[PDB]
Amino acid sequence: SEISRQEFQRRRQALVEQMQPGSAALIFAAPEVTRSADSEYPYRQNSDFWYFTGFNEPEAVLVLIKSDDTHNHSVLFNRVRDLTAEIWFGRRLGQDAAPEKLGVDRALAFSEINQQLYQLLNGLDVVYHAQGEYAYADVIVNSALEKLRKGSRQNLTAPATMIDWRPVVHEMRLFKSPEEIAVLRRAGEITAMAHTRAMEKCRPGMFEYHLEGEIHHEFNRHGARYPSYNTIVGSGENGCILHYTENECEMRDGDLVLIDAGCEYKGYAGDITRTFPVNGKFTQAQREIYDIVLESLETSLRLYRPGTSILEVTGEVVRIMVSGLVKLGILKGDVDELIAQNAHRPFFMHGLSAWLGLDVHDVGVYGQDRSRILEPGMVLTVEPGLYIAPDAEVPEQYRGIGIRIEDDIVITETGNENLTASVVKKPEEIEALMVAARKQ
Amino acid sequence: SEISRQEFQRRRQALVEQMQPGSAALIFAAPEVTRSADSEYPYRQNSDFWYFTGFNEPEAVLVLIKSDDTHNHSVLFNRVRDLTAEIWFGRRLGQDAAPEKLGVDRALAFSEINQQLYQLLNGLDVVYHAQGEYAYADVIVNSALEKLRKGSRQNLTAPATMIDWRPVVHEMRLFKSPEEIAVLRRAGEITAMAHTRAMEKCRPGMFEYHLEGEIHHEFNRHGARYPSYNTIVGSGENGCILHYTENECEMRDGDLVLIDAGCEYKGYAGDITRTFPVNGKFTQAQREIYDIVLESLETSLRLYRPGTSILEVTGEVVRIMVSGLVKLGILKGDVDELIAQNAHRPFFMHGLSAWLGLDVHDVGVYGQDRSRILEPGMVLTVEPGLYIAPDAEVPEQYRGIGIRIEDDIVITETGNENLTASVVKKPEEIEALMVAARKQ
Amino acid sequence: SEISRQEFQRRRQALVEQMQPGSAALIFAAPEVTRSADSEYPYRQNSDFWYFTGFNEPEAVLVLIKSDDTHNHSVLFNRVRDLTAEIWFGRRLGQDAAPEKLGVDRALAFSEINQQLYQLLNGLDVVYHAQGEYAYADVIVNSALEKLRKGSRQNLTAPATMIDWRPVVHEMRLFKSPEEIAVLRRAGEITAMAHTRAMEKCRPGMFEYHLEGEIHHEFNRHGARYPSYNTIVGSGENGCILHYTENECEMRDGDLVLIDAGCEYKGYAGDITRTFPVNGKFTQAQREIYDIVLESLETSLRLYRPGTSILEVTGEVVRIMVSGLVKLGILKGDVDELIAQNAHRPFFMHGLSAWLGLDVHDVGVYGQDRSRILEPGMVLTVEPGLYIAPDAEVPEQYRGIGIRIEDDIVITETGNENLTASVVKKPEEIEALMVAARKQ
Amino acid sequence: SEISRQEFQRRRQALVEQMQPGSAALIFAAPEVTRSADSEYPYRQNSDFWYFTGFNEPEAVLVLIKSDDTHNHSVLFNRVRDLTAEIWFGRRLGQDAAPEKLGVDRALAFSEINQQLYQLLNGLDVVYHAQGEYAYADVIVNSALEKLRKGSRQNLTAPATMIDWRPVVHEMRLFKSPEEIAVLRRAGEITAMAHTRAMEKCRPGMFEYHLEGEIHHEFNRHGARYPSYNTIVGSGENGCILHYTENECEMRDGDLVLIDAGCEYKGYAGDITRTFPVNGKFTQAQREIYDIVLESLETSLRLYRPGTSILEVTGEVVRIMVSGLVKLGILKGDVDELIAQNAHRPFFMHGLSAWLGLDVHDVGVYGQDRSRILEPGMVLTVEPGLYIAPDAEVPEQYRGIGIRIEDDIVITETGNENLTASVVKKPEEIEALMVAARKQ
Ligand SMILES: [Cl-]
Ligand SMILES: [Cl-]
Ligand SMILES: [Cl-]
Ligand SMILES: [Cl-]
Ligand SMILES: [Mn+2]
Ligand SMILES: [Mn+2]
Ligand SMILES: [Mn+2]
Ligand SMILES: [Mn+2]
Repeated sequence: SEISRQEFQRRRQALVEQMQPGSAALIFAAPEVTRSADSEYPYRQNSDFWYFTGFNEPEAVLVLIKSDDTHNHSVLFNRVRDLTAEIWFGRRLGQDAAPEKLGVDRALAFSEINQQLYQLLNGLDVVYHAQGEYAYADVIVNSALEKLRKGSRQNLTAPATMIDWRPVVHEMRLFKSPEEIAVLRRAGEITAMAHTRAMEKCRPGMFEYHLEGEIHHEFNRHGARYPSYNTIVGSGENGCILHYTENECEMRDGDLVLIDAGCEYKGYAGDITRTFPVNGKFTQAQREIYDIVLESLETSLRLYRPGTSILEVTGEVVRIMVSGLVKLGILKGDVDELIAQNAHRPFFMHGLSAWLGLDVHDVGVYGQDRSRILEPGMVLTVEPGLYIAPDAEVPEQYRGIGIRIEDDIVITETGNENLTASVVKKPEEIEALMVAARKQ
Repeated sequence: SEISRQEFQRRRQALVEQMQPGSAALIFAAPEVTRSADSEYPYRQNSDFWYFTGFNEPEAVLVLIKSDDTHNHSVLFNRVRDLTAEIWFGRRLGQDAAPEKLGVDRALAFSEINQQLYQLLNGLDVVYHAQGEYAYADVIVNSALEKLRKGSRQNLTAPATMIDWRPVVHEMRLFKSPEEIAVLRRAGEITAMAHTRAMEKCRPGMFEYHLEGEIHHEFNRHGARYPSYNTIVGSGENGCILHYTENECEMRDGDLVLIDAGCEYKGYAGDITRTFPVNGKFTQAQREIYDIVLESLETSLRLYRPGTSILEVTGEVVRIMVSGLVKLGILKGDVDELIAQNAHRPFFMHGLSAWLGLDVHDVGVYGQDRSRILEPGMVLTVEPGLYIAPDAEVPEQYRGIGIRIEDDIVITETGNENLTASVVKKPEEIEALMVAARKQ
Repeated sequence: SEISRQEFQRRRQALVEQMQPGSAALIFAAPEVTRSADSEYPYRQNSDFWYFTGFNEPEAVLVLIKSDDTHNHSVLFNRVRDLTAEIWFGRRLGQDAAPEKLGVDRALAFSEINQQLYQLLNGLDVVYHAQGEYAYADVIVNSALEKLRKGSRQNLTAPATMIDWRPVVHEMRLFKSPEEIAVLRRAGEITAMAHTRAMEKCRPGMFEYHLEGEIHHEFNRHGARYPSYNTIVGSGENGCILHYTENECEMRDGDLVLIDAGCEYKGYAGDITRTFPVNGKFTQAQREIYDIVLESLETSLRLYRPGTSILEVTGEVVRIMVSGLVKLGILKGDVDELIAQNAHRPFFMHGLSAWLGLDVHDVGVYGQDRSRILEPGMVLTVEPGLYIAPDAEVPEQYRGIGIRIEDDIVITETGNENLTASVVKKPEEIEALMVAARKQ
Repeated sequence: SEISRQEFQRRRQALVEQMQPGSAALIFAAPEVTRSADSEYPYRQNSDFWYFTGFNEPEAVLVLIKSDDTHNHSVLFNRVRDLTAEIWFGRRLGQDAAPEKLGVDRALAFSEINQQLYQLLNGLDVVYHAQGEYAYADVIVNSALEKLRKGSRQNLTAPATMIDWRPVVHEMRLFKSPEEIAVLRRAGEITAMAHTRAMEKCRPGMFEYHLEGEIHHEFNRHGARYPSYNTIVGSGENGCILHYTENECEMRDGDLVLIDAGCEYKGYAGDITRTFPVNGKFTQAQREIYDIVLESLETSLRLYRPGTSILEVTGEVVRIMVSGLVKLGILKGDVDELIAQNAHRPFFMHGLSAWLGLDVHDVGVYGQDRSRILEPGMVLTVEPGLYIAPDAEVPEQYRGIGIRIEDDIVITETGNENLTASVVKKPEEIEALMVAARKQ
C-alpha cells in the first residue's frame, strides 16, 4: 500500500478548490540538514510538501496557481539534471520527466526561482505561504513580493493578501483517505512485528540499545528504512523518563523495560509503546501498576468512536487511574475529591491521545483540552501511562516503575479499528510470549 | 577502548599551551536539529566540542581562560538541572556534577551565558572563536564583545584580536594518540564485521536497503549505535553513483554491489567500501575491472609510510589504472601519454585518500594536491575505484560496472597498520566466503 | 493651517471602515537613524504612521482593533515617562497623557509590546501589516504570530490572513482633505518665498551652497524647519545633473542656475524648481531653451483638470518640446516621426508629474504610463525640463544648458489650483526681479 | 584650511606601520540612509573611512595590504562611472581617476568586491576589520573569509587572525596634526560667529527654532553646510533638558536660552554652548547661577595643560560648584562633606569634557573616570553646567534655570589654546553685546 500520483493530484485539486480565484499557493521542500562537517542526515521531506507531491528532493517548490474558478495549473521548481552532480550525489528527477512523473503541468529549474517566481505572482490578489516555516523559503517569497511592490514602472503588482495555508492543509491531513489508512495499517503491522521481536529477544544483561537494534532491523526488513521518531528503550528507572533515548544501560533482571518505537512507512508513522519485564515475569508490584494502565487502554479502545472526544475518554481514564492508585495506597482519600484535585498528575502527566499520520503528534486542531468531536477518518494514539519516581512518597515496592502501553487507532463509522493489536499487551500473553522465546 | 576524562583534560591543556597569555578560547556545542515538526534527529555533538569534552549535550559552551603563562582555568556553560524538563526529555548533567565528571574548574547555567560571558572576556587581549561555525554561537560572541566595546564607562574592554582556533585544533586532531588509535581500531573491526555480514547475507532479489539493515544491526550490537555517514548500497548501475544512498533497488543476479559503510564508535569513524557479486561469482568482465582496483589498493597499502604522500602514492595508482585500462581496450594509446593526459579521470574521478577520525573526511591540512608528507599518527582511507558508466564508449561488457575497495590505515613508525583487513577483498576470498554462506 | 487630533481620528476610522471584522491593523513608527557615531539625524516620522497620529516619537506602534462591524478601538504603544531619559534626551508623551492628546483609547509601554501584542491579535482572523517596511517591526509581528501559532495549549490562535495596508492607505493619502490642501498651500507659499529669495540674492561668485543657505533660512523663519528633500543648486553644467546636491561650485557669470527645493511644513511637502541666469540676464541661447520649457509648463497648467491624465498632458508637452527643438536645429526631421521615435528623450528623460503630499514623489497608484484619470483632491507636481549635455551633438551654443521649471498643483472640480505661482517664472519677470535686487 | 591628499596618504602609511607583515586592513564607507520613502538624508561619510581618504561616496572600501615590512599597497573599491546613474544622481569618481585623485595604488569597481576581495586576502595571516561597524561590511568580509576557508582545493587559505583596527585608529585620531588643528580652529571661529549672531538676533517672542535658523545660515555662509550635531535651543525650563532639540517654543521675556550648536567644517566639528538672557539682561537669580558655571569654565581653562587630566580638573570644578551652591542656599552643609557625597550631581549630572575631532564626543580612550594624562595635540570640550529643575527643592527663584557654557580647546606644549573664545561669555560682555544689538 502506498500513495499514488493520482492521489497527490486530488490533494492539490482539493487545496485549489479552497483557494480564492486570482491566487497562488507556495509549498517549499525541507532543507538538507548537516549531521557533522560535510555529512548530512538522511533526508526527510517536509510533511506538507510530501503530502502534495510524494517527491523526496530538497531545493523544490510546488506552485499552485488558481487563475479563476475554472482555470488552474501547477508549476514545480526542482533541481536541474546535471551529469556531474548526479555521478557524485545521486539521480535527480529534473524538468523533462517531472510533469509526467509527478502529474504537474510545468517544471522549471530551482536555480531560476528568483527570476521566475515574481512573474507567477504578478497580478494575483492572494498568495498562500507558510510564513516562518523555513528561512530560505521566506527569503525567496519576500524577495519576489518586494520586486513586485517596487515594480510599478514595469507594470508589476504584488498580491496584498498573504494567507497561511497550514490551517487548511492540516485540516485536510487530519482526515485520512482509505489509501492513507491502508498505509497506516501496514506501518502499524510493521511496528507491531518490531515490538514482538523486542519482547522475544530481550534478556537480562542486554543493553537497552540492543532492543533498539532489533526494532530498527525489523523496520528495515519490511521496507520502513527509518523510524518515525527516536526510539525509546527505558528500563528500570529510565522508564520514568518520558522521552528517554540514551538507551545506554544494561537491562537488569527484575526491572521493567518500556519501549516506545515506530516506523515510517511510505511517509506514514507507526507509534507503539509496550512495557514488559526484562526477565519475562512481572513482579506483583509491577503487575499491580500494569493492570491499571491496561484497564485504562482497554476501556479507551472500547469507548473511542465518532461523537466522543479525547477529553471525554480521558475523564474515564483518570477515574480508572485514581481508583486503582487509591486501592494500592499510592493515593489516599476520596476518589471524587482526588479526581477533582487532579491527584493523578504526578503519575500520569501527559495526554492520552495524539493525532497520527505523516508525523507522530500529527497536525490538526484538537479543540480546547482536546475536546474536538471525533469523526471517521481521524487517526490517533491511545497512550495511558503511570510513572512512579524512585523517590516518590508511596509504598516502596512501586518506586521506579514506569509503564506506558500505546496503540494506534482509526475512527470508523461504528467505533474504531486498532492498527497495532497484533503485538500482545495482556500481561499473561506477554509472559507466555517471553516464556516461549526464553526456551529457545 | 574509549577516551577518558584525563585525555580530554590533556587536550584542553595542549590547546592552552598554544594560546597567547591574556586570552580565552570559546568552543560551542552543536545545536539540536529538526527532522520533522516536533521530532529531532538523534543528537550529534560538534566534533571539536566533543574532542575537548566527551560531553553529549546541546546548549553548552567550553571556555578556556589563559590568564598568563602559568595560570589558566576552564568554565563550562551547560543546561541546568530541571526536574520537569528531565522527566520529559532526559537527564542533564547540570552544574554541581560537571566539574568532577568532565574535569573542568567551574560550571555555570547556559541560561546565564549572556550575563556572564562578557565578564570572562573583559580585559583579555585575544579571543579564540570559530567564527561562522554556528549562527547561535556568533550571536552570543558578538553580543558579549559589543557589551565590552560599549562598556568603557563601566571600565570594560574588549579583546581586539579574534583568532580562529580551527587550524590549530584541526592540526591536533590530525595526529592521533595511542588511545584514539585503539578506538579507531575497534571502529574498524566493527565496521569490518558488518561488511562481512553483508557479503554473507546478500542474495539476488534482496533490496539494497536490506544490506543496509544487516550492517546497521551489526554496528548496533557492538555498541556503535549510529553510522558515521549515510550507508551506500549501490548495485549494478547504482554502483557508478559515488554517494548513492537511495538503496531502493532490487539487487540483480549478475550485478555487482558496492557497499560503502562505516560505524561511529565512541565518536570515531570507520569507513569501509567493498564491492562484490550479488550472486557470489564475479563475471570475467567484473573480475578484470576488480583486479585493477585491488592491485591499486594493495600497492597503496605496501607504499603508505612516513615520508611519502597521498599525491606520490596516487601517481602509482594512476599508472596501475591506466596500464590496466589500456590492456582491456577501455583506454587506447601510450600509457605515459595517457597518464600525462589524466586519461583515467572519466573512470577514477575522486581522491585516493581522505583523513579519518571523529569525522570521515576528517579535518587537517592536506597540502597542495594532497602533497603533505605523512607522519606517524595520521589516519587515512585508501579508496581506489573504477566506474564505467552504462553509456561509456568502451567494450560493451564493462558498461555499468562500479567498483571501489577501501581500507582505513594508520601511519606508523615503520609503515602503516591496516585497521580493516579483517573483511576480505581478494576476489577468490570473496567468492569462497559467499559460496560458504550460500550453502546455508 | 495644520492637521488636528479630530482629523487623525477620522483617518483611523476611515481605515477601520475598510477593515474586515475580527481584525487588527499595525502601524509602526520610523526608527531613529545614526548620522555618525553617537549622533542621530533629526528625526523624521514614518509618513503613514504620521498620517494616522501626528505623533513624532520613535518606538511607537498604533494598533487599530476592529472586533466586529460596530465595535472597534485603538491602542498605542509608546515610550514610557522616565525622568532620567527625559532630562537627557527630551520629553516623552508617556501613557497617561496619550489617550487625550492623540485621541486613542488606550496607551501601553513600548517596552511591553512583546508581552502584549500577541494578546491583542489572539483570536483575530486578519492582521494588517506592512511587511518589509521595517526590520524591527517585522521582528515584533513575526514573534507575536509565532507565539499564537505555537500556543494552542494556552488556547491561543493566530490570524491566518495578513494584508498589506499600504495599497489602501496610499489610496487614502492620494486624495487630500481641504485641511491637507490648506497645509500644502502654505508649504507652497513658504517654498515660493524661498525661491524668490534665492533669485534676489544670487550673484556671480557666490557658491551654489550659498543659495541653499538662503532657502533653508527662509523655510525656517516660517516654521518649516526641514526641507522635504535635499536641495539641488545646479549651476552651468551641474544643471544637467537631475539630483545634483553637491552644491559645491562657484556660480559663473553667464551660466544658468537650476534650484530644486521644497520645505516640509507640518508634515507636507513643497517642491519647486526655478532656473534663472546667475547674472540676471538670459542669453539668447538660454532664452530659446527656457521658452520651450515654460510653454510646456504653461500649457500643462491650462490643461490639468479632472478627467485628463498625466499621460495625456505629457503627450502635449512632448509635441511642444519636439517642435521647439526642431525649430532650433537641436532635433532634425519630421515632428510627428520624431515624436513617434521619442526623439525628445535625450533632452527630457524624466516624468512630467509626480504625486505630492507627506512625501515628494508621494504615494498612490499612477496607472500604466501614468494614465490614471485625474480627480479632485489629487496633488501633483508639473516639472518639464530640457537638459543639453556639454558634449551633445547639437549647435554649440546650447551645450551645458539644464533648465527645469516646476510648480505644485491641486486638481479641483473645475481645473487646478497652482500652489506655487507666487514665485515668478516668465523670463521677463525673472529678469525684472533680479534687476531690481541687483540695484540694491 | 583643509586636509590634503598627502596627509590622507601619511595616515594610511602610519596605520600600515602598525600592521603585522602579511596583513590587510579593510575600511568601509557609510551606507546611505533613508529619511522617508525614496528620499535620503544628506550623506555623511564614516569618520574612520573619511580619516583615511577624504572620499565622500558610499559603496566604497579601502584595502591596505602589507605584504611584508617593506612592501605595501592600497586598493580602493568604489562605484564605477555610469553615464545614466550620473545624469540622475551625480558624478562619481570612478576607477580611472581615483588613484591620482586619492593617492591609492589601484581602484576596482565596488560591484566586483565579492569576486576580488577574497583574492586580496588569500594567503594573508591577519585581517584588520571593524567587526560590527556595519552589517553590509560584515557580510562582505564574512563571505570572503568563508570562500577562503572552504577553498583549500583551489589552494586558498584564510587569515586566521582578525584584529579590530578601531583602538589603533582611534588612538591616531586622538592626537591632531597641525593641519587638523588649523581646520578645528576654523570650525571654532565659524561656530563662534554663529553663536554671536544668535545673541545679536534673539528677541522675546521669537521661537527657539529661529535661532537655529540664524546659526545654520551662518555655518553655511562660511562653507560649513551641515551642523556636527542637532542644534539645541533650550529656553526657560527647556534649558534643563540636556539634548533638547524640539526648539519649538516661543522664547519668553525673563527666561534664559541655552544654545548648544556646532558646525562641521571640512569634516571637523565645532561644539559651543552659550546661555544668555532672552531679553538681554540677566536677573539676579540667573546671574548667581551663571557666575558659578563661568568660574568653573574659567578655572578649567587656566588649568588644562599637559600632565593633568579631565578627572583632576573636574575635582576643581566640583568644589567651585558645591561652594557656590552652598553660598546660595541651594545645597546645605559642610562643603567637604557635600563634595564627598557628590551632592552637586542633581544639578551637574554630566562630564566636564569630551574629545573633539571628526566627531563630537570624539573617539579615543579616556582612562577610568577620564583620568588619562593629557598631552599636546588632544582636543576637548570644556562644558560645565548647572540645571535647576522647575520642581527642585531649592529657593524658588532658582527653579527652571538651565545654564551651560562650553568652549573647545587644544592641549599645547605650554597649556591650552581656546578655539572658541571669540564669542563672549562674561555676563557683562553678553549684556553689552545684546544691548548694542537691541538698539538696532
Ligand atoms: Cl537547479
Ligand atoms: Cl540552563
Ligand atoms: Cl517604554
Ligand atoms: Cl560599481
Ligand atoms: Mn509513542
Ligand atoms: Mn567510504
Ligand atoms: Mn522637484
Ligand atoms: Mn556641546
